[PDB]
Amino acid sequence: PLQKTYNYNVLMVPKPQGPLPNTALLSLVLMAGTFFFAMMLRKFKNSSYFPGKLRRVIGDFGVPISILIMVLVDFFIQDTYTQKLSVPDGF
Amino acid sequence: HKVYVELQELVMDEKNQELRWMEAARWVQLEENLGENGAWGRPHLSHLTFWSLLELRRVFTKGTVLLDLQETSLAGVANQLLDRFIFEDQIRPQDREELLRALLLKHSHAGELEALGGVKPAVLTRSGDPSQPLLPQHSSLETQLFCEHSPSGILEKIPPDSEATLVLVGRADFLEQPVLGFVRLQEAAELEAVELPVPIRFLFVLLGPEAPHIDYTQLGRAAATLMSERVFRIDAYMAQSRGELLHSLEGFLDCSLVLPPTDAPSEQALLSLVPVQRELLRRRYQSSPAKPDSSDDPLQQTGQLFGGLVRDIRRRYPYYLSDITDAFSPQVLAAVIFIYFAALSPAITFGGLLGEKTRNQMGVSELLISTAVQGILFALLGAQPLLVVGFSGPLLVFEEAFFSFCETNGLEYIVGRVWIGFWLILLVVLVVAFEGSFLVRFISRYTQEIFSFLISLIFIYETFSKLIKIFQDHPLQKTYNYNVLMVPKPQGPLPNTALLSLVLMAGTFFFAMMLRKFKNSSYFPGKLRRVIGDFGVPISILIMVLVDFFIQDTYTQKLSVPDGFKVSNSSARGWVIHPLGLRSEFPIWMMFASALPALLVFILIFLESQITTLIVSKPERKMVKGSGFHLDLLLVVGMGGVAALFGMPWLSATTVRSVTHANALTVMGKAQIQEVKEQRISGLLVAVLVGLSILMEPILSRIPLAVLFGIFLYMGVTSLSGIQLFDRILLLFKPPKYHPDVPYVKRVKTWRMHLFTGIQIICLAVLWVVKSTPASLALPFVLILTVPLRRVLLPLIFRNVELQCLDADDAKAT
Amino acid sequence: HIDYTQLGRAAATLMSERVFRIDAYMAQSRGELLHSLEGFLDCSLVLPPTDAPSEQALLSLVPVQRELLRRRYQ
Repeated sequence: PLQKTYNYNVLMVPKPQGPLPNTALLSLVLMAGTFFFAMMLRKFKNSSYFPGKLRRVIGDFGVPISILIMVLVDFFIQDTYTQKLSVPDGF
Repeated sequence: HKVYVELQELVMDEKNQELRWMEAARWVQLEENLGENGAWGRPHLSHLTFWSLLELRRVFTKGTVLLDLQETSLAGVANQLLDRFIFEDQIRPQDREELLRALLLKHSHAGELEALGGVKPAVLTRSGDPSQPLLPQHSSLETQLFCEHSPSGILEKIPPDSEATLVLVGRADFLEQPVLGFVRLQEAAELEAVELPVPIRFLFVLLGPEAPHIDYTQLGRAAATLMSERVFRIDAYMAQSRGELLHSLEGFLDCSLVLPPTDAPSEQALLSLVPVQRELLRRRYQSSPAKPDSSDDPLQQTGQLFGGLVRDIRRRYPYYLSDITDAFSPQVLAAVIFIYFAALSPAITFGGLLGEKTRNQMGVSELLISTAVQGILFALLGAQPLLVVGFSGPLLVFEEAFFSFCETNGLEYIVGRVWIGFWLILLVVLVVAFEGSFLVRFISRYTQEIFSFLISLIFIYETFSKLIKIFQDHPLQKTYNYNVLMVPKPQGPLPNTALLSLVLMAGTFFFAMMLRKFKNSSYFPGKLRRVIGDFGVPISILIMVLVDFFIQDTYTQKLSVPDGFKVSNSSARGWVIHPLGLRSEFPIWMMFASALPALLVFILIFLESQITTLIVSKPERKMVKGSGFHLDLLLVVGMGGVAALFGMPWLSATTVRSVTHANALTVMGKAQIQEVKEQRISGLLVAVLVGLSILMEPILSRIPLAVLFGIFLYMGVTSLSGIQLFDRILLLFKPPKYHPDVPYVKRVKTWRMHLFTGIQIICLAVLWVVKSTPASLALPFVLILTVPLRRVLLPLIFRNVELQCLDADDAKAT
Repeated sequence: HIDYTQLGRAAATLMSERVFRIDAYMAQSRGELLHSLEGFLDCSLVLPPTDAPSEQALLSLVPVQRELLRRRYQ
């Protein structure tokens, strides 16, 4: 939640215990940014702005480009915590 | 001179199955028709169709004509006209027993119909019972467009001395061919089918069975518009036989003008059909003894002293009552609510910056008072009441430079501004005396587009810079300190401020974009849809203010205004400044040399205001009432000087605020710019609100600062529409296959337009670099140096037709 | 009641239309042409001699013509 003060000797090894400062809003920011980029590339696919070959090539790769952009954006931010993907160790 | 024409058909009522006569339209110089509601549509010009006139000619070639018959009642008319149709063998004698009762039926108006319930078309049969038509029917064109108080205006338009005509149209299955009767009475007669007290002279009867390419309503419309013309009516008043009517009918058809259906209709190519209709009018009135009824520059050098001021006053001030009255729409209220915040926020920002920059010699309250007074006076006495006065950036830069100079040389500051204001007053009086504003003529579209594009770009850049500053003040860290006192200003970073601000900005922009597009959709009833779409910005602001109000523990920067109408620094300043000296007396040489900065301030203010008035009042934005240049310049500069007398700052016309105001007060058609509401109430109310803003602490203290960033971005994006350099820059990327159909695409090759755009972009870049250079005050000069570039250098590279097609002075005509 | 130049102009305005020339390409007898001419003339508007201001009179026609041109293409 959005509070006035948090505890900062929280161990987040198994899972984040207690609230955290910037997770809730950064997550929303990332979702809205990814959605906006996907929609904008989807609309650019149908536009008439670039040469047809490169235009269609760029428009067909909209979702992976937006995913890569947002992954890099999250990679540049260091101190804020955001939930990540995790898979089992072995078969 | 002016006559009344009535048309009634024989139809059936929804109440009970029957037949009776109901009127369908009326003609006094115009057509008025009614729908199913019983309400009469707004009068309009009558438009003919091919089959109506053609079949009218065909039936008129074989029509019985009875001239000056002496009757006053309807039954004797019926008897004599049916004897006439028997006489010339137009109908069989075994039909008369039907047709008599066809005629002797009731004739009711619209007021009876609501109790009746409404009517629908029906056909006479041989029996005497209504019946449905066999051939299919289509919805009428005039009722769909026009129908989907009045009688007082009908009796007002009609002169008291007039006579009327009536036409009775109907379908009857027991006939062979359509028949026509045309009777002119001996004397005027009152008839019980017409409730109006006017008498009747002429009478038509148009009957027939059903046939293809014949619509009896359209035929009646043709007959009525035939009767309404002045010359044919005069001929019928003097007609003595049938061939006279035939020749007059041929003269009527000869001076008719028919236009066919096309592929893509337009208005601009259609305006070239004015003179040929006039010549047909003249050739039509060539045959008539009667005669038909219907047969300046804002900037200009005049040979008189002060000519421009008087010209603009005489041109504008006659519209004052309309300017007062046109403010009663709610769109004006929405525009007021928008521009209030749009003008209040930069006022506060510049006030705080100037107070912290000049050691609080001038602050927020003085700027607020100046904005209020200089808005009120300009809205009350102005020639163009759509301008928005306020503080700018270059004025702040000049204040910075002058304060640095006065700190270095060792003189006072608020005292020298008084002499600067005096010199400004003298200079503007001298300039207005010699009408030296005609030089605005030389500023072409080039500089206007460059200036507007640069201004909007700087606006967006500064907005994003503000956001990045907010992000810089409260970074994203792993731990914060929480025994922090936030009473004077937030010390240290905060957890959720930086991201909540961004969320609010994006939310305001996104909601604004959701409502602006819904305004143009087709999703709700038109009235409520337009009402909701016109209030988009205040609705989004209210929603987000409530959303922020629900969140309790997170901190967000809010709006804050001074406590009362007090001076910024009460230690060294007063409400009035003594010109001779505040603390130490002022030197003489500075008194005489203060003219040098006054010239630069005058150049800045003049350039900005005149370019703003040029951009705002272009012919393309459907601006009806005239706009004045000399009066606005005189008012602005003189009032700026008088405000500089009191130590308060001078103001100038703003580009983005004025363009946003003008765009907000525009009613658009389903797109085409239908019209633009020009009035003086909006600016006056905005100024009064900015003045009283200091008394609205509890409401304003709850509006977060991050919401207005979304509105600023929305404003910056919307103000970017009309720029043509922006369109030509967008065309730099599209392949030449998708280029639009404007003249500058077809007339010139592509790689020449690209060269033009590149030159203009280089000019933009040079202006930007000079703006970043510490020699920023030399920005206006460089700008006017783009004017010679257009006059000399470009004709050395391009050709004349390319230059006329690209740099076009009018948008519609190129 | 015959002027050959205006009759030729009317023929040219016939030939410049889309749907009429499409029917002329699809024509195989005189009946189809007569039917297409009937359909073309069914969607015209005639202007009587009026003393109104000419620009306002000409600008009042626009939505009527738009509705007629929507009806013709059906």
